[PDB]
Amino acid sequence: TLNGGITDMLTELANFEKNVSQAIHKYNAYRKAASVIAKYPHKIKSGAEAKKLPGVGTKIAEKIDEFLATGKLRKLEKIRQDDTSSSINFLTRVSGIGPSAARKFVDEGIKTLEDLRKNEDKLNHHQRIGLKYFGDFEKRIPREEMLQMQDIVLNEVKKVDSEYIATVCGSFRRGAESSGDMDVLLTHPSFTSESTKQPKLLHQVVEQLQKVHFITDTLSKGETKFMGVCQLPSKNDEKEYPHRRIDIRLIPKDQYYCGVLYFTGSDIFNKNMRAHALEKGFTINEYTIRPLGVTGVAGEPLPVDSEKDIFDYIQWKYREPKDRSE
DNA sequence: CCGACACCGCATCAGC
DNA sequence: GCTGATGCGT
DNA sequence: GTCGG
Ligand SMILES: O=c1ccn([C@H]2C[C@H](O)[C@@H](COP(=O)(O)NP(=O)(O)OP(=O)(O)O)O2)c(=O)[nH]1
Ligand SMILES: [Cl-]
Ligand SMILES: [Cl-]
Ligand SMILES: [Cl-]
Ligand SMILES: [Cl-]
Ligand SMILES: [Cl-]
Ligand SMILES: [Mg+2]
Ligand SMILES: [Mg+2]
Ligand code: NA
Ligand code: NA
Repeated sequence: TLNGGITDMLTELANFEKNVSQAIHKYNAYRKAASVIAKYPHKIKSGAEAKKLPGVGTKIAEKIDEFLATGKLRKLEKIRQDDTSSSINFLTRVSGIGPSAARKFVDEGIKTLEDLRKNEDKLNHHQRIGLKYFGDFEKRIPREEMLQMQDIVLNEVKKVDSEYIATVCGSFRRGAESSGDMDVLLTHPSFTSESTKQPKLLHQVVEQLQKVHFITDTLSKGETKFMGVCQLPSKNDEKEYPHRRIDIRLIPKDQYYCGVLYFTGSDIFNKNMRAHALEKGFTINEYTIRPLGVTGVAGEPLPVDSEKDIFDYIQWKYREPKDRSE
């Protein structure tokens, strides 16, 4: 965090472009800049210096000079004042409420936590759960707590079918000391890119987890992706643990390595990796790595038996999960 | 310039 | 109902 | 907002 101040500014700017300006690309642009600067091993002294890095152009260089001289950014000063912007930015913090709905709600006079609570009838299922755990969801998960959660999940999944394989990915697999949520990659020999010899594969596990009261709510649920809420149990007289977001993803067992690579992240790392893949003539998703034909159409999935094989194809030296935190 | 920017599952909608 | 666009978080 | 051709 040598440049904590700058990356914060950039991040704040990215949020404004996404939530207020609904400018997907300016948002991603700022995120890339905050990222590349976060890994820069020197306390940046000027915009010039920063512009040397990819993703940091002329505009951001100007802003960094302003930030270093004054210790702040006028553009953000104003944005903070603007009520509409402050409102939209706040509402988007509720899971399920994105830039559009945020702007719409403000248009209705619904712009505070108070306003949302007395207007639940105006929220879809996801938004209502997001408002319900507004506090909890903004809290971080200590890794120790992640270890307890991992234990419960792997053991409850084992009890359903000894052939299930559950791996905790995301920041946890990257070794983070705290996580925003718990992500679980699941596989069962019955479900492959070839056939789904068994139904309810994900259901059964969600069910078992709800039975032991681990999972408490469901934001969304399909045959392969489950987005929900969970909570570790507490001891006698002990205050209850905060509710945590949980994501489970069922992937074909034969496509495990593309899945684990994807679910391990980070998001920006995957973005930079999928970009390089494209510049190399390939395309990568959570299922496979395919080559790209002249026309641009993806071809047949190339053989993969390790995460490293994927890195090889794109001519990238292997990077351990801990080193993919961009 | 200026086109491209990673990729996709589930919820919800309009239009038929 | 089916299908495709769009929101949202992934 | 930034980049490569
Ligand atoms: O835009 C996205 C979001 C997530 N992902 C992948 C990578 C990420 O590590 C993984 C898990 O998603 P989370 O949103 O849980 N991210 P992560 O676990 O890295 O961070 P956090 O600790 O905030 O949950 O999904 C993407 O590829 N693109
Ligand atoms: Cl944009
Ligand atoms: Cl500022
Ligand atoms: Cl694979
Ligand atoms: Cl695929
Ligand atoms: Cl996902
Ligand atoms: Mg996560
Ligand atoms: Mg997650
Ligand atoms: Na640059
Ligand atoms: Na939100």
